[PDB]
Amino acid sequence: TRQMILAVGQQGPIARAETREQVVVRLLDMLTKAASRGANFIVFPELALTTFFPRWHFTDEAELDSFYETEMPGPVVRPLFEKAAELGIGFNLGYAELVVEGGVKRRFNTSILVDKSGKIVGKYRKIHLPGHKEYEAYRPFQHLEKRYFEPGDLGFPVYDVDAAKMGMFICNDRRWPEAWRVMGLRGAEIICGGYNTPTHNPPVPQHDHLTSFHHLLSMQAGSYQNGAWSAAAGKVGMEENCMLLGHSCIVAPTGEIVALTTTLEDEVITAAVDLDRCRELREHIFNFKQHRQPQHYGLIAEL
Amino acid sequence: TRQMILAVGQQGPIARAETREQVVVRLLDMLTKAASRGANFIVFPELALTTFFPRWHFTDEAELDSFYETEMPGPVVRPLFEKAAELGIGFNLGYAELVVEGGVKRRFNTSILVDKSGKIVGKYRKIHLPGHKEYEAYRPFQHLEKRYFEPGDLGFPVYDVDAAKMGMFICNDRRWPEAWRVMGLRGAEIICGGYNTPTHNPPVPQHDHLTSFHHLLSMQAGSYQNGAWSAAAGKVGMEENCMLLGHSCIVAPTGEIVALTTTLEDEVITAAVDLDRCRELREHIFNFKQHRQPQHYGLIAEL
Amino acid sequence: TRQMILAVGQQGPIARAETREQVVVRLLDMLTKAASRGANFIVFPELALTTFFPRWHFTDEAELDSFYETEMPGPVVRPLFEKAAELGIGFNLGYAELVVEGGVKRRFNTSILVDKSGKIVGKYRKIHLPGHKEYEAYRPFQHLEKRYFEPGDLGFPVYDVDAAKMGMFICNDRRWPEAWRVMGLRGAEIICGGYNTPTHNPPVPQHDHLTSFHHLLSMQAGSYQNGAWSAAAGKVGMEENCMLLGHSCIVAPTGEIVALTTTLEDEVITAAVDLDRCRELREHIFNFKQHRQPQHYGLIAEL
Amino acid sequence: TRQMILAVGQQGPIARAETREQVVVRLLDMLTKAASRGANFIVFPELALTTFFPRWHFTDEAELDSFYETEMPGPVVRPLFEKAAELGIGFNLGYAELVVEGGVKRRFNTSILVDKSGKIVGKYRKIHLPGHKEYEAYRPFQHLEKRYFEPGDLGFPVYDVDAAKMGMFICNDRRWPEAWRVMGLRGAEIICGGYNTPTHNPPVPQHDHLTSFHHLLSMQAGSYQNGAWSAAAGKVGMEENCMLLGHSCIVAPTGEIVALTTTLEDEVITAAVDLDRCRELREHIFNFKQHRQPQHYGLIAEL
Repeated sequence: TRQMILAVGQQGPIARAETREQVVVRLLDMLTKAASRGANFIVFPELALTTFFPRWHFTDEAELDSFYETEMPGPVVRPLFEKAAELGIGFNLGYAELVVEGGVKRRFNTSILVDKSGKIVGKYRKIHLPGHKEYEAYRPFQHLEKRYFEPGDLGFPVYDVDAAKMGMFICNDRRWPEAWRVMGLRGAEIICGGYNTPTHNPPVPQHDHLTSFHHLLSMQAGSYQNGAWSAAAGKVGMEENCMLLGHSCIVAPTGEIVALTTTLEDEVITAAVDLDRCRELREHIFNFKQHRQPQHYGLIAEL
Repeated sequence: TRQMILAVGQQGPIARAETREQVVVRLLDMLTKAASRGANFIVFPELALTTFFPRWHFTDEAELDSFYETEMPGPVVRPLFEKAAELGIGFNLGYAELVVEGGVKRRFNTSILVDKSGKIVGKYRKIHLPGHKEYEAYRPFQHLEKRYFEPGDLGFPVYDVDAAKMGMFICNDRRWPEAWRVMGLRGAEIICGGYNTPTHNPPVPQHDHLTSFHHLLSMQAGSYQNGAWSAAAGKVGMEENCMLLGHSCIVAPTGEIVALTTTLEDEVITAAVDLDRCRELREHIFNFKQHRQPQHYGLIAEL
Repeated sequence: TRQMILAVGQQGPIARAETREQVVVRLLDMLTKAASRGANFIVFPELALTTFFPRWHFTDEAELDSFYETEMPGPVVRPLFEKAAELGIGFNLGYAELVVEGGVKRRFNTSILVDKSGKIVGKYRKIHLPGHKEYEAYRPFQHLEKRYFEPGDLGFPVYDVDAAKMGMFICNDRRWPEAWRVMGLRGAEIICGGYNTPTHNPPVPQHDHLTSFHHLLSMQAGSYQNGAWSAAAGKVGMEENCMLLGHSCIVAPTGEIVALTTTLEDEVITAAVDLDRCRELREHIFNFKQHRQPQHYGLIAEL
Repeated sequence: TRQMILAVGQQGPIARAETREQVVVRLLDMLTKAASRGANFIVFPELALTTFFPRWHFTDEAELDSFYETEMPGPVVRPLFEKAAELGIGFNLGYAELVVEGGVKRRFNTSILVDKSGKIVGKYRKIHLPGHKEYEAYRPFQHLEKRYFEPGDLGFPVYDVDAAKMGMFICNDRRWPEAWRVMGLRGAEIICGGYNTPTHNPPVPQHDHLTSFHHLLSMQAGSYQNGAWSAAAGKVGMEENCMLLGHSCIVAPTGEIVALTTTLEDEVITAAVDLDRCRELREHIFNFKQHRQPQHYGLIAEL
């Protein structure tokens, strides 16, 4: 039938002291609510198991490490996978990943796709890390993602998830046309991910009142120009004195926003998705094989 | 001072029998009014010297050729260049180009940049030709650009126009992130062009009510993602029984629409442009050198 | 809890020859689908049991009368009421009403609210009839609502429907701030209705490309300024050679569009509704008792 | 000719210590630039001669009074009127009005219309005063307009200004459909005013990211529903540690935003205005005489 119901599980703030066990209870509730509304897949936020720690400068490595996952799923997150399999609803979960390879402690801002059987069918690691690497005094709050993570090493893959071709993006990635295009060329039908986007931008505060605008503009344009359904799940609200943007959403291949959250708390939204709708764009106005002229795009791939 | 006033000269319909002399009178009127409002550059539509002939299926080559320019400017168009130099206002003019090489005819959908001294300082040829190739009987009007024009052979260049770096796009090109990105990488501060966009699309009529949405979405996203000012000049209204989309516009590097037309007739709109505004994006959130990861965008350039 | 899930049942075209029995099958399918997605109420379109007959000029009264309901529900529509009661989902149904009172054949463009028990709990009759009364040759298609209906005689009432205060509007009514305000003053928490809105306006065709814009603008502003959730269910698509606007939607008290259709066929959309959310507006920025100054609004009620 | 060019003079922050002389220099600069761009009228912000003092809790009456005008224009403001007459450009100026009647002080948040001859041709006093009445300790900044001003006593008048019918609104007034409707009924062709709108609202912070949305939604709906051109001039930027919303704008009678500011500093925007454009709405879809049903709007005027 190539039909399904897609859901987004927006998260309200996660406190510094809030435990992973408490967070999983919240994730379970939304996954259950989504299933009750007929959803077959639910998108969760970026770094959805803890508070957004990149806002602080750490001096103790042990303390920094505590915010990362060394297993997936571990005993605490396991319940989410079991419930997903029980109710037949897959999900996209974001978390901080720590893996030791060749004597190096590698840190990634990661997301995984789990199918309706509870099996991990794909992983992606954030390639476009926003922010800075060194502590910057002029900022009211830090954004040290470049210091706490290294660029992803998996490229922008597209995976088969319960008969749907899905690609992942994480937060800032959604603002880069290149990320969307690579997955579009790989045939993605659904492009989804999560985000933590403060409504205040220290470097350019004159853009603060445009935060929602820029976020939604990026989702709509990406979907439209690649003929893909998309979804963005945000962790929102006042988290540790920093306001995070709401407006989690689901978008059609036409760029039309078909579902939008209106609260800054845990909230589930859903939308009926017809995977064949992608054809209205990809077989016509954006029929790549018939219209693209790659011989003129070389500069985009130059190092 | 990095400051200027940009204008867009929207054109109402141009009849099949309307002469180039009559069209020049209309173009001169708008160029003069823009200058009176302080503009230093005015953007005109795609194929701005004739009716949109690609809507018909031609069977006579002599008839087809009549809609093309064999020289630029010819005696009839020259007055526009002279007035531009007199008032100190450059312009972007679209037209059908016919070139004869060793007895072989080359056809392009073209646009040129003329500076405030009336000198041609740049050319661009439409790379993404929309529509179909063969005659399709069911359609109320055809769209045969692929038959009447060859894909441009100049790539997506960026030129110096009176101390402003300007890149050109033509109609359908504005829907392709690749076009915008190439010029963004080349340092464009202003990306502009014209269009003829019917509000009805025979193959996908279910998108007719989204014509304005898709047009504006493309302009906003392109500007924002590349931190560039942009402008789109349309030829609009009921032309030869085909309704063409209005909403000509000027957009800031933030994606904000700063000027918009509301009529479907010849109309001039203007906006103050600060070339240093591009930095709010290009030195921060979209600081290419610091954030882009071209090693992972290779597929975009693969033939 | 004051929580519920609201649904909209958009209808694709209804043919001149399509029977009420066939239409009810379609309505039943959507009501069933909505219930499966957890909805407790579903909004159907204006004149949802037949093709939009006001587009034609009738000379035979018997033929005109055939498009009206003399009972509600009659044997053919009864199944919809039974299913609603079975599944616990109320609905808003629009239809043409014919009633003889005091020797006069009264014709109304009507809508009724049916609760989750299948009981009719309220009626409304369209007060703002758009279009004209006499045949007008210059129009490609007629809009004789003023000829086939008389203004409603029930005012703009607000009813208690399963613990929710609901007010009704029909089509054109949504464009009048007075309609929304009267229901807002009566405490409406949900304001809903249906519509048949052609994408072509004979009197002012220069507004054709703004059809979606004007429709959505009206819904968003109405909701925001009255702190009410709202929903608009359209009968859409190409019906008898006349294209009808899509974009059926559900809107939050903040004016945010939380659900939107993307096809021009029978389509169900849903959204979680928190009746207390109305307080964010009605107890603050739009706290009527604290901010309204009726002594200066007299002209609005002058005859 | 029913034609003119309308301008908006957005103001960047005005410091607590910034003198009226310094502010007039800034106002003169914008009025002169607007004239150079062909404008015949320029709209200035609400309380455009001082910092937004209602953000503080005053304990000294002499201090409060210092922010009010006891005459209009006084020697310091006179130069603005003289230049307006010289260049032929009228304006809408907002200021705090202090009147002494029989030894009793009357306080109003006021705006006046000055024609191109420099003559005061109309006055309006803010009717919908937003905010709270008592000091609220938890708030980072107060909003005590209800304490420092009396509700206007002039109603919502419409005046003749150089052959244009103009109505005035002030800040919060733009959110009330009643204000717009009264002036629409009085035949306003242009409805304009200024505003000071913080991007943060202490009691309902969950609406902070919607500040621009609510502002623009109000302007678009008001214009469309009344078939009137409109303009909103804001005093914006970080003023005394409080961020004020930018996005000053000019809107067509169709609800289309034709001009928008993008900076948070003194900025001039302009737009061509055709007074007969109002007819596209007022003689058709919103032809009051033909469509309105005031006999059913009574509740709106009930005290």
